[PDB]
Amino acid sequence: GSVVGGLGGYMLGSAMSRPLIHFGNDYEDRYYRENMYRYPNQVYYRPVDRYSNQNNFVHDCVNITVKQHTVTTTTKGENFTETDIKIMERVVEQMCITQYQRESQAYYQRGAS
Repeated sequence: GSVVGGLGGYMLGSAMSRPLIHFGNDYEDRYYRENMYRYPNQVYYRPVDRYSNQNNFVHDCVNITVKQHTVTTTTKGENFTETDIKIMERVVEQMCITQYQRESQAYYQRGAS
């Protein structure tokens, strides 16, 4: 069960097995394998309907998603180091973009130009 009278503001994404995005290091690639089961495999968004634009939309979906975990690490004194956050900083954005690439259809049809 879940009981979060704030995060019901956002919806849960498409979902993905182990999202491992190739940062192109060895260390940033391994550090994931360790805490894999502790990282979020998803991100938080809405279906392009109260939340619109791309540039600042991604900056805000990225922020509000990751914030809702990094504020949660600063609850106890964040075991998630800077380099643990910076992994997720990218992953959150990619999975925001990857969700948003589904909702191309709805945007294209509901506007044009």
